[PDB]
Amino acid sequence: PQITLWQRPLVTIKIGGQLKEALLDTGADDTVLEEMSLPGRWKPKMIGGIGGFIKVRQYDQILIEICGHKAIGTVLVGPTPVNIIGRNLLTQIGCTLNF
Amino acid sequence: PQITLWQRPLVTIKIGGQLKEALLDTGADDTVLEEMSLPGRWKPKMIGGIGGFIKVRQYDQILIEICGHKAIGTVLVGPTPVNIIGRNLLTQIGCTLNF
Ligand SMILES: Nc1ccc(S(=O)(=O)N(Cc2ccccc2)[C@H]2CNC[C@@H]2N(Cc2ccccc2)S(=O)(=O)c2ccc(N)cc2)cc1
Ligand SMILES: [Cl-]
Ligand SMILES: [Cl-]
Ligand SMILES: [Cl-]
Repeated sequence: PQITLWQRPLVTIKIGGQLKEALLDTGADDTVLEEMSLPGRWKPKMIGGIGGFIKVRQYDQILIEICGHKAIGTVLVGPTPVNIIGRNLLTQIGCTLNF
Repeated sequence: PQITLWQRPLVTIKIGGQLKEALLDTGADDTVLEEMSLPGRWKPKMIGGIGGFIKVRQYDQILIEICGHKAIGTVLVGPTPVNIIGRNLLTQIGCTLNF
């Protein structure tokens, strides 16, 4: 698709068999989802937002579909304001900025 | 331009006679820059994300140049750890997400 930015670029994702809404965020280096259950072991990770750094859970090599496009990569889980697809998976689906 | 997301989409902007580096951020509703002076009236606002919220000053109808493209819009100024170009200005330069 070509997605304009007059509104938030919210899209449907699928992870763990579940559909969710997430924001395509080119400012986010890393994908971060709201609290949920994922398989395997996790590792600690700090991410920095506008108000400082917080600790989230890092799960690697997670299958996730984004607007119908398949990805497998790192998914962080924590108290994000909204589900966010960050540059690590936007690159995988071949997303670019254009003007 | 077509901008890759392998790295942070950092561009040069010109605002208030100043050259600055800023992130093209599709997750940001608003443009938010580190502390600087801008002309005209302003009013306070709070913006937030992971880490919490910060207080900023809101200036309207500010002229900014982004990668050579001129635009007009609201700029927020405050203690952000990164200069952010948000959707309110990305729309004006014709910026889209594409995959
Ligand atoms: N990996 C990663 C890093 C940071 C974050 S975040 O700070 O939560 N976050 C997501 C978000 C917050 C609020 C609403 C919608 C999206 C950031 C990332 N893009 C937009 C948002 N921001 C830009 C940013 C902040 C820190 C580092 C790099 C960029 S922001 O400053 O919080 C912001 C929030 C609200 C408005 N109006 C304008 C700007 C999330 C994941
Ligand atoms: Cl990854
Ligand atoms: Cl505006
Ligand atoms: Cl348009």
